[PDB]
Amino acid sequence: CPLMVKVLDAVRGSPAINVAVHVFRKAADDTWEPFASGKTSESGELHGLTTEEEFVEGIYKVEIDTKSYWKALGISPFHEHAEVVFTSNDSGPRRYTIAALLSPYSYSTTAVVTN
Amino acid sequence: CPLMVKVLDAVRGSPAINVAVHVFRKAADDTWEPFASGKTSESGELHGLTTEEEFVEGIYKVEIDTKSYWKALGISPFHEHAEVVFTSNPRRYTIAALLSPYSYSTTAVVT
Amino acid sequence: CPLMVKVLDAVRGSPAINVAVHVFRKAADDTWEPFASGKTSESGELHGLTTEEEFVEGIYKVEIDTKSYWKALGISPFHEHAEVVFTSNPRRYTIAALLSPYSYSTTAVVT
Amino acid sequence: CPLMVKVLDAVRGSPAINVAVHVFRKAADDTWEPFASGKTSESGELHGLTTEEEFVEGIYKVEIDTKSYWKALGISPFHEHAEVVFTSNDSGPRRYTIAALLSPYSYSTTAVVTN
Repeated sequence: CPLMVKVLDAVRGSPAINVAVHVFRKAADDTWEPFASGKTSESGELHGLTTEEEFVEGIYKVEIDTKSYWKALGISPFHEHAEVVFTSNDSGPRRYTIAALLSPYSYSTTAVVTN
Repeated sequence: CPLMVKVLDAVRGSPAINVAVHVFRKAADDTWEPFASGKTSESGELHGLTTEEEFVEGIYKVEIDTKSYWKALGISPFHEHAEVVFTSNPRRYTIAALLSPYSYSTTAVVT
Repeated sequence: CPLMVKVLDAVRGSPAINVAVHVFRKAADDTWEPFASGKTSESGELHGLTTEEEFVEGIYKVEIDTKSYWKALGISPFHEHAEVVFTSNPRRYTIAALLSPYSYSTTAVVT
Repeated sequence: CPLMVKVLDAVRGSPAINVAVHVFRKAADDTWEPFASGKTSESGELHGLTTEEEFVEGIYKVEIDTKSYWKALGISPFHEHAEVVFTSNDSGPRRYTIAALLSPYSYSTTAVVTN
């Protein structure tokens, strides 16, 4: 698991469950092409997005469908989605956790890169 | 205005208005002496807490009454308050806070 | 001033000065049309991006060039940029962002 | 494990390792009395702070010694520590995770309350 995504709900203080997540990789023509996707589990985590063989160096976009999460709960959101864009780098053994903390009109995201 | 507070509401996408803020200073007997207090304005800002003369060196605690804010809004909060503790020795301090019911962030802007 | 951006630096405790910001609007062909751009001032604020006439309904993307900011500071950043995507239909939007090398937050203040 | 604390470093994108954490509970005279403490592990997590029998309803303060963390790394910090203050409530099965995301001049904290 070189790339895991964790999503939290700052209104209810809970994992954000069943949130769609799309990962894209930048192509040579600088377009976004689909790379992996899934939905967060009961724990707010999305594992198994990709493999080490597939997850080569490049520019990646993680798109979290926050609007659909909030609208299902009957809470009015501002953003279309949360977007996390980064270049991956093979510098020793590394696993990327992309955490997102969601509020209706705000989000924060952090990358935890561990050996 | 050596110490200013600005508070935003991450649920409503608005300034957090009429938020109570209390500032304490650590006294010689290691107790928290009341130093200043006020409420955020319609812009979410709290000016005029103190003066350059009054704002001496020391350890300060800024307590932002987030619980009463969420309760007035009709929302269940987790935290009792947001606390910001720092040492002063940097002329102007702005303590910014962003509030959600189960999360907050605070940043110091020192100019 | 219907769309404003404010950026803070969580490492230095300062406004994030001279940060490039680009605004795009989703076009009829589902491409991102350049809409407006500018740089944050010494206060970390970016005013004058657009006008009420120009800022029509639509889907907007605000891209804040965080990578170049950290690189100019001499710090290794994780993100390419901070992206904020929203639909407009609410008169004044302030997009606030708080930057760290491996984390950022963004909040919308709609007044 | 009814109370776990997780601390992350937003400058290096890593767990914040070996950070001292002190937990206090509010006494009847409204003083803070020591309740539990520890240091974060290699993963930035602190487990085993307390037991369900000990962790009764009340007002708790979690004090994270952020200043000592930053000073050891040679990065100048603003805060003395990060303080997280909350009332615990027994409403069904519950575990509290107190997460803190640290930067030299900023921190965020979130509570994740799971069944």
